Amino acid sequence: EQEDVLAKELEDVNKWGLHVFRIAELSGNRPLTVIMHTIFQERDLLKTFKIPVDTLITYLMTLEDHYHADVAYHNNIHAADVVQSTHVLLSTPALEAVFTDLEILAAIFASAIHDVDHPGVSNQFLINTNSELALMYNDSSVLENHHLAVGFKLLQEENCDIFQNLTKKQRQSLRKMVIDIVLATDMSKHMNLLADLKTMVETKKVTSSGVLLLDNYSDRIQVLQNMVHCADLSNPTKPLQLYRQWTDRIMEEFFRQGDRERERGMEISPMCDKHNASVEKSQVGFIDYIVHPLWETWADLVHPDAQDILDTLEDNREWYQSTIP
Amino acid sequence: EDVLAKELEDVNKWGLHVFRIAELSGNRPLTVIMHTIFQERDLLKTFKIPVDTLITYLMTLEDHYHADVAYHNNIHAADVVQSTHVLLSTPALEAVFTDLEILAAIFASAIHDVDHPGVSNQFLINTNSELALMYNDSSVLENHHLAVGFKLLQEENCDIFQNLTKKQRQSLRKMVIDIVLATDMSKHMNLLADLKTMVETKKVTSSGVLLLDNYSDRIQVLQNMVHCADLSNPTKPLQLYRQWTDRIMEEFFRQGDRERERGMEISPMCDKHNASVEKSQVGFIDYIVHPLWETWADLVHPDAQDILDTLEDNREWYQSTIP
Ligand SMILES: COc1cc2c(cc1OC)CN(C=O)CC2
Ligand SMILES: COc1cc2c(cc1OC)CN(C=O)CC2
Ligand SMILES: [Mg+2]
Ligand SMILES: [Mg+2]
Ligand SMILES: [Mg+2]
Ligand SMILES: [Mg+2]
Ligand SMILES: [Zn+2]
Ligand SMILES: [Zn+2]
Repeated sequence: EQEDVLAKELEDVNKWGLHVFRIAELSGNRPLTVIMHTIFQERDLLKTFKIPVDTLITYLMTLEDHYHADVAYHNNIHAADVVQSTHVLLSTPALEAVFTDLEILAAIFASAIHDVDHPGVSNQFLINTNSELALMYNDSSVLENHHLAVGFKLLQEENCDIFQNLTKKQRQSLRKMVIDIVLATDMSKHMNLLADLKTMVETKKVTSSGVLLLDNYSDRIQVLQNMVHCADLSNPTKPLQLYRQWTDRIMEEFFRQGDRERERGMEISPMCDKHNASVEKSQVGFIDYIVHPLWETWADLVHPDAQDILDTLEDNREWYQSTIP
Repeated sequence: EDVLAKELEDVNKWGLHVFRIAELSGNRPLTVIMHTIFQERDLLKTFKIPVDTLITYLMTLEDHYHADVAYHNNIHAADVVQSTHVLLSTPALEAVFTDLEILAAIFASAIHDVDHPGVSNQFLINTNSELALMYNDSSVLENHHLAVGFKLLQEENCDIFQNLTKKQRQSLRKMVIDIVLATDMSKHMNLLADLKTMVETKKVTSSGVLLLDNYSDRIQVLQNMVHCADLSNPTKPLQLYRQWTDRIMEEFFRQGDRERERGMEISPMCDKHNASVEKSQVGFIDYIVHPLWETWADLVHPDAQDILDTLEDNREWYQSTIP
């Protein structure tokens, strides 16, 4: 049965390298719904937060429908992958018993919504084309503000309020944390976020049990922001057969954007010109300047928990580099 | 219309009779004052703005201020525009700001509260309003004022920036966004701290004229300038100030009536059954308005002395009405 194979694959939800594309096919293009449901059951979140199962499924299906099935990368498979990757990172030994159930819920929910309704073009493209989204959001974290607004507005649809049984203080705290986490996925914030994560590593405090000591909102939210940003930038850290599929998809999405820019007489964005592209050099640069600086720092924060992930990233960088000469 | 022209001769003076202008212009103070200031600064010729486009945009903008909101309406907008216009001419700021920067501060002032509903950001957040959902609880009103002010340029014959280059338009847009977002009072303390740092390190010519080399410093001055203009009511002649106080208290009390009817906790200064209007003005001057204007006066010393003098006289008067 197709459902038996799906269930088998979902037994890997605690593992880096889950067969997320296979789950997308086996679930009938519902990877985000089935992975979120499995994660909520694995973490006992429905019981903890009194979430009716039918409300959870109804919301997840509606949220998943608001990802664009015609966008090659920023679709429901990406959202499911970022959810599952955040779920693995939350389980790292260095964070055991660090975060509350509400903080865990915020990080997972933020991951699920963090790209919803993405049109497959960048913030800079939306700004430069005078788009309605950029007009609404004053050119500032245009997509990320939109993803938050859609993700929260869908909670108001019929039988979609998965937070119906949280206290008012819980809903207020969860909303603020989710906003802070999704806004941190704007790449224009990456350098300052990484700089701050490095300062935390250099000053980090560990408890008598060996777990990170985070004793104020600023430190707790910074870790959760960088956790979801690492999940969002995790593709080059995955087994190569998954990483190559993510690269094929982001290139397709970029090339389609660059076709729009070329037609409009605009300068083509970096990496978006299918007639002057070096996919492999672009991956090596992405890893060297963005992905490895981030993941090496996260690995230092939770050291040695993420050593195998870092090792895979480094192997994948070597593999892409080897395809150049 | 001849009396209206006589009043507009004071457009370069602190204490313009803005309420008289509102009445004499048929409730078009924002349009007539903006047009006057644009003519006075030669901005139409400088930026090739067709006069019909300017007037059409101004009237559309002014129509999107609510006539039933007692304070945050077109008269307040016109007042902030004209106040910014005066502050831009401070002698100590001579040679600081380009024409594009001047255009940006004046346009920002004109749009800075457009479509204001007469309730605060906190109210909009606590009522789970559509605006707060759109803007993720962050500078909710101010993001909305910007979005409306810019969207209206797309109406028929409304694009007053049509003859700017794409680069000029992009620079103006960024400066206007940075200025209007700085009018959110949640940013007041950080803005004031940065203005103080700028005072402590200020460089001037031998004539006492401010030298601001970097864009970060210049936009901070323009942010503080429009913020001072937005907070200028207690620095105006007392007859004007008392009308502004009556208006903000009416708007606050109406917010409090909505909060009471909803069963919400009533916001500070918003409970008409437990208010002390005069004590609130003295506290607002002592903790917000005078620290800000004293710092501005230091930046432009001694050019703001008469404004600061009025504020101090008005504080003493309001204090004297407390038994
Ligand atoms: C150069 O390769 C990549 C670049 C980027 C992404 C993924 C990539 O490869 C898998 C993800 N992003 C989404 O906007 C940021 C840019
Ligand atoms: C206590 O008196 C005032 C308070 C406030 C304003 C004006 C006042 O008097 C004229 C203007 N504001 C609009 O949001 C901030 C609060
Ligand atoms: Mg297997
Ligand atoms: Mg869809
Ligand atoms: Mg994103
Ligand atoms: Mg305002
Ligand atoms: Zn993403
Ligand atoms: Zn205002």
